[PDB]
Amino acid sequence: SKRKRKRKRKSELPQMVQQLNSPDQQELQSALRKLSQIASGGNEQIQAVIDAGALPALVQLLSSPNEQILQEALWALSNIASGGNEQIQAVIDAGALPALVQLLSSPNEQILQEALWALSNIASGGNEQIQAVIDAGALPALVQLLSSPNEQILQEALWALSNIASGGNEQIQAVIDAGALPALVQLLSSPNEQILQEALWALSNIASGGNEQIQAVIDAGALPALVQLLSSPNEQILQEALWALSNIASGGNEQIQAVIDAGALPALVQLLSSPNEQILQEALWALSNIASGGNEQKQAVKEAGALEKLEQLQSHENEKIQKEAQEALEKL
Ligand SMILES: [Ca+2]
Ligand SMILES: [Ca+2]
Ligand SMILES: [Ca+2]
Ligand SMILES: [Ca+2]
Ligand SMILES: [Mg+2]
Repeated sequence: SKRKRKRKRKSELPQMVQQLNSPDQQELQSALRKLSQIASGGNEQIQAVIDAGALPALVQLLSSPNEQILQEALWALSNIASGGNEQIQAVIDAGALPALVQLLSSPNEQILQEALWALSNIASGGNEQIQAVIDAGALPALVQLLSSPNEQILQEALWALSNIASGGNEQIQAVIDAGALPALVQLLSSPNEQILQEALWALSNIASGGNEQIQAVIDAGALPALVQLLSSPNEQILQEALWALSNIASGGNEQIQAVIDAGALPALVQLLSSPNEQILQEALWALSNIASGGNEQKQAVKEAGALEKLEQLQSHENEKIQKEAQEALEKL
């Protein structure tokens, strides 16, 4: 009866590849601009760039001392990695990952941003593609960028970590093992709404894993902060706070109890009186997961005043809320 949620975020062509070897800098940079423009479009267009064999040339252009070339080579591969799971694999096979991981140590803010956006597109594929990013050694660098004073780099590192944490339990464990949780818990107190929202996204995906992955979040100290975000006037921060707690509540009775002990129930029951259907639906989802525990957890929910409001919510105009309230009462 427990629900878990994850969220991910994303012509003479064979001669154009040879044009990258041209001594004329206007010629090699024009071809590189065209190649990147084709890959920005649909999946079929990206596949044509693969067939022309641009990937080994683009991967070699990742060591170019020319910043204008490197910038466009990164933007082209980023567009190539925005495609399908198989197209992303082609970028990995080309040897992009060791070069991109080394590009994370670049003191060039433009290049660093361009590389993070490429790694985030590779991490938005399948679990085979995410594990490739992990095995490349991207995680120690991404966790280090969580302490960066550059708000843009910090946001783009969070983008990559949320995508890595959107994979399997082995992938989420890797993010935990890399030491991401203390840094993410620190970002929950941040006055920057953009940074807080990205850290809420990453933690919610870590919380979507197994009981052990959920416990890591609890031991990290995320709950007091998370319960306080349930009092936020910001609808975006609130939806993400409810998203993280629902995934923590989808764990075991020991995890569900930690949620109760953190003072979530008075806040969750209050959110049931919201005229905002999205907030009410997520508050319901979070309660439905708590009600999926033992008698000790069910008693806490009953004593919080949930029964009264859940009974009243069976008459709601929204059929999705009518259903959610009937499910939660049955559990109780
Ligand atoms: Ca240079
Ligand atoms: Ca700054
Ligand atoms: Ca602010
Ligand atoms: Ca309404
Ligand atoms: Mg530059």
